[PDB]
Amino acid sequence: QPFTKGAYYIGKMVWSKGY
Repeated sequence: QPFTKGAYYIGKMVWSKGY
């Protein structure tokens, strides 16, 4: 159940110039 693996990618999606 690799659910933590998603916390690595999204971790940057929050600061990927989204605001």
